[PDB]
Amino acid sequence: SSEESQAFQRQLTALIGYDVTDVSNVHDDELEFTRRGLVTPRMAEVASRDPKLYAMHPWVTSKPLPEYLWKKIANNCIFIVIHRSTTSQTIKVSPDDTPGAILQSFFTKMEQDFVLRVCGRDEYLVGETPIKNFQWVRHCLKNGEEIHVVLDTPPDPALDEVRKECDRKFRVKIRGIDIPVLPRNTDLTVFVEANIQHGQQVLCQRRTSPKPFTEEVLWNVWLEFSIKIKDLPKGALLNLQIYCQLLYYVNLLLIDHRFLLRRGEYVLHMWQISGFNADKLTSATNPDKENSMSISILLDNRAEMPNQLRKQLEAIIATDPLNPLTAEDKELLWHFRYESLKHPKAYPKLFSSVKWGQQEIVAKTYQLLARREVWDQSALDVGLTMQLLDCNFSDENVRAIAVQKLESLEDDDVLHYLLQLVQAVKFEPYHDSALARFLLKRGLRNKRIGHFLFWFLRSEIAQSRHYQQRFAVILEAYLRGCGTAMLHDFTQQVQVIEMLQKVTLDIKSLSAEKYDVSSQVISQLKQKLENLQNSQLPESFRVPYDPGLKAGALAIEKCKVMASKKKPLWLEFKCADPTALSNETIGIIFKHGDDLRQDMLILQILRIMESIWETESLDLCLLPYGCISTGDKIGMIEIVKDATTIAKIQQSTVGNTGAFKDEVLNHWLKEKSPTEEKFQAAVERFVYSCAGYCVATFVLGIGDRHNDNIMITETGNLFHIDFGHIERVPFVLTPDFLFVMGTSGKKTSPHFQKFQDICVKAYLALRHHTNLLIILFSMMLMTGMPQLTSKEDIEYIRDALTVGKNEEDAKKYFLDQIEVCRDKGWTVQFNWF
Ligand SMILES: CNC(=O)c1nc(-c2cccc(-c3nnn[nH]3)c2)cnc1N
Repeated sequence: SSEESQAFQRQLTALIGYDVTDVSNVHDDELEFTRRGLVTPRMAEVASRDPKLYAMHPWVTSKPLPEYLWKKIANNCIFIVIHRSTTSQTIKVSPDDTPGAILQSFFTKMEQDFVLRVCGRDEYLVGETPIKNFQWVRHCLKNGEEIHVVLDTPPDPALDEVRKECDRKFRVKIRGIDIPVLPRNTDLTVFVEANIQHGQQVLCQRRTSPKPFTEEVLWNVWLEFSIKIKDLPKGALLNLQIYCQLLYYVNLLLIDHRFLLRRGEYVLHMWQISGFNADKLTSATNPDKENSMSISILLDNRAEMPNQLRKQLEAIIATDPLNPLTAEDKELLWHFRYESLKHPKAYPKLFSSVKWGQQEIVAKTYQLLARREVWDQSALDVGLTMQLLDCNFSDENVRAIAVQKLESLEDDDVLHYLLQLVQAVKFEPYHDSALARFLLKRGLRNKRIGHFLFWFLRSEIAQSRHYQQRFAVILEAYLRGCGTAMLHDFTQQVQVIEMLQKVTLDIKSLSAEKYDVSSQVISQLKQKLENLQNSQLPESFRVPYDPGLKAGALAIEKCKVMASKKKPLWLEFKCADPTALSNETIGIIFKHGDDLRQDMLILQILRIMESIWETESLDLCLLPYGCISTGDKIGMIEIVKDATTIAKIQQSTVGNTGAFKDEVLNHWLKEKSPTEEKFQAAVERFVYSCAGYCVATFVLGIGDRHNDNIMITETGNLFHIDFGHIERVPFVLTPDFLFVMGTSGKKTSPHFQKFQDICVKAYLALRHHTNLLIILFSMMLMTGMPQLTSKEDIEYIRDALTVGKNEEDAKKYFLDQIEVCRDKGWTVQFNWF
């Protein structure tokens, strides 16, 4: 070691938010073994790094340019405006040409150590891509926007340097359980339940004879199982549970990370049930030694197929991910496993038909995984791959085929999936695994990815007792090879966030529940930000949720506390980049109160929902705004510019407890539209946004909202917010919205007609991915909700998506939805109270 080097670890810790050297909540070698394990991949990928494409992270894509999108292009002309200091000549260009082959078209049209960089951002039109395939360039087009770039020097790759570095049956003894205080209530009776467990598949289960719930209860029994030792699958968890009805659980992997059987004495600190979930799968023990329940244990150990079978097989294989398989089905899949292989889509259900508690069958299962000819040939399907990484699959090899498929994902597509792929690490049985390695591999390769990987890992580490150790290791593995420039920037980001959190907390506890912001609130708020500015606060930090943007000093005067029971901050920021061709402000909302892990999740999905709607050339104009969780009920949210709550729009002349009126939105639109053609822009925008957010919310099942949770931009763009949070209605299309569309009371019109077309297009577009959505949604609930049900709750989205039905019974369903809402109008709005 050095000292030094520990000073490194000292900063590494400050970024992680957790001690990876600390060993006080362990009982085996694995975390440190994974630290060491992750060095070879770190260092390979670091070694392969194209150093000049890495400093400049071109955010590009191989997806075609959407049609919509094409019909914003001249005659294969695209206008691009190069700047230099107090200068700027335009240069027309073709969509299908390179930033390598454009600078020279500048140099001509009146030394190659220059690069087209986006104005305002750290973002770069560099590398051998057609400029139409850069994401800013796609951004600018869609958002009727002008493409502005400053010619200057490539940043120094040197800045981005990395520093150098038995046929007996299984049996467990149950000694007893200890707990410092009961006083839950008076008393009851309790028994330990020992389950051996693979993919939330319970293999064998025993339990103790019941006994009286005291502070300490000894047993002191042996619980022998059916299963033999040679048959325990790798990944088998021993799941120890206490009933009275379930209140504590803990898990001990049986086979450890050296393929060695767990043996000997354990005293295991358990978790507590408080009010089918990812937390129950954990290898972690509760780090709180003083309060927790504790358990003590000792371990001392050719052909050709019939016609209608192929139909029953194909029938099963076609079914949804949430279809439960019968015994009958499973045996059918297994018997004809070699047929099953021909269809990649059968895989999930085929490996779900394996009996993993049989070493011989597991054997056969592996044999046919060596027959990956068709799988390795299949075009990548994420939805399918995704389901092999959920809680139903505990076998490394199975999971490993899933991760092989993920390498075809170019970065672009990683981003779309990252949050959930990170959330999939909670379903890994061991700390080191192909999924972790991959997340690291693919984070270290692209700065964009490395950034969001850092804020997704830090978010869980910050607030998940159940996983902070694992992620911490994975995060350190990242930080150790990411580049010292990334590191410096990260350190600031985290600093700014720690201050700004302090300020949003102090002001929470300085504010009761009286819907007023007092002078001495907006004094202490004002003062603190000043008394901070000024102190303390970096000259410049990079914006989580949007790392193109850096932000300088606070626009104190524009900062305010947002009239609400959580008193979130409404901070606004100067932009550190002189070349920013505006003086529009950077608007962060810090907030304590809600679980932002739920927002993130829903936003990810929405982004996926667009990309889907891209494949079919639909732009539904969603606004999935920035949002990063940074701790227990605490994080930030991007401020959509030029935006107002509907509820605020419905207060104008319209008073207070009095509401609402059918028009008022439309006037507000015009009270904001310059011309009359642009106003038509907005009403189209509105028809699209409105359809967008109804189809999505209906599906994710969160449509029924109070209208101060729903906003619009001055240019017509409607969008939900605060998914917080969640006589019922399937989504929010109220009378106001039907005005603007023009149909009062209830007849029809060309914009309500258009609105109907789009919605059906979008919804049915969504149904061309049923499997992907159900898998994301189910994963969503398991890794990010509290009170949840492996049936009814997840079984919602199937119905909502009208699983089973055809394109007509479908369109029927949804247009009824539209109508159910219409009856009906303000009923649920006024029902606020
Ligand atoms: C009045 N709200 C806004 O102007 C606004 N709100 C949001 C937003 C997004 C998500 C949640 C919230 C929120 N509402 N109450 N607390 N937090 C607010 C984003 N951009 C905005 N421009």
